Amino acid sequence: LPAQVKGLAAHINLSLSQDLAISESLANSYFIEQWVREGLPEERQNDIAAYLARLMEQLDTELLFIAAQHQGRGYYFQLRNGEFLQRIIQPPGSEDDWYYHFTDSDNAYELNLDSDTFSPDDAFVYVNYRSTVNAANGRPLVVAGAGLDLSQMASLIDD
Amino acid sequence: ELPAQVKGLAAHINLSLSQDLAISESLANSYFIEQWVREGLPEERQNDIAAYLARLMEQLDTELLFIAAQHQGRGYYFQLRNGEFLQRIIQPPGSEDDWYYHFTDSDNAYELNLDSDTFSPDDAFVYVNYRSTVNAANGRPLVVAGAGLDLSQMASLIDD
Ligand SMILES: Nc1nc2[nH]cnc2c(=O)[nH]1
Ligand SMILES: Nc1nc2[nH]cnc2c(=O)[nH]1
Repeated sequence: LPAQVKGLAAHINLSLSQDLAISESLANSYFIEQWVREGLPEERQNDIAAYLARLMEQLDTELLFIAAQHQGRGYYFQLRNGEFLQRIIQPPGSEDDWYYHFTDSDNAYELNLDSDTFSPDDAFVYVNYRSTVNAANGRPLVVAGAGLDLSQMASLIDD
Repeated sequence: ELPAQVKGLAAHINLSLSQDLAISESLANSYFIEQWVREGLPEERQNDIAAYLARLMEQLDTELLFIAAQHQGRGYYFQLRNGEFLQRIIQPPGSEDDWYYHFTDSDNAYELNLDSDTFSPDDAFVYVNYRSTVNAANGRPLVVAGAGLDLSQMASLIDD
């Protein structure tokens, strides 16, 4: 664990004051939790996307994501470039191993450099923040946050 | 005024507003709050609004959160404080609600206003007054929202 790679990782952590605060409020959102408690009804996805789009106006991130527990399964949603994308989280051993590794930890949040699951040729530093509320299976009810490219992270280093 | 004596003081308040400012901005511009205002502030959904604010207050460690919403030309003031959801109508200019007209008449996205409280006048706070980007028909922001900070919370946020 060389000193220069601790400093880079530590320096990035200290830089993201606003993205971390919003990721925590999104993961713990009462509005999002209501939607999850209702069974993730498709009819309200436009409201969820508009809620996330409002947050992205405040932030300077490439994407916002929600990973919600429903009936024992994980449902992954993402707002990116105005499009609301969704898919089901896959079993362990597949491209969604980020979700099981984070939720198995005791960390309230983590910064994860990973390839994207909708566009694998893209990569981001994801702010994975867990909700305080857990589902019946022990997984967090909601894992949510932002995806940051290098340009946005470089602007946070300056500030 | 007198800078050098307040310069040590001034740095201390900025550490007070790193998280409280970000959440105040997201609350004022909240799509969830906006929908409620667009629906006419129906009383049936106040429990949802109060539960929504309770999540935010757990994150920030602040004494109070407030919402000042425009509806049919009048301002409606709501506050969550110590688990209680308080509400009243904003009064005309020249009264104790001059903070609202002075702020909304300005061009500032937000302001810090040291003022006595309108529900409990014996209390005072530094209020983070943040305006929504969307405006009502009268030109005032659809929503002004934010947190009220005591000295104790600011003194702790000072050390950090
Ligand atoms: N690939 C990937 N997608 C995510 N979406 C949210 N967090 C992550 C993550 O850590 N990795
Ligand atoms: N008295 C008072 N109450 C507020 N509630 C929200 N902002 C303010 C303010 O500036 N003054």
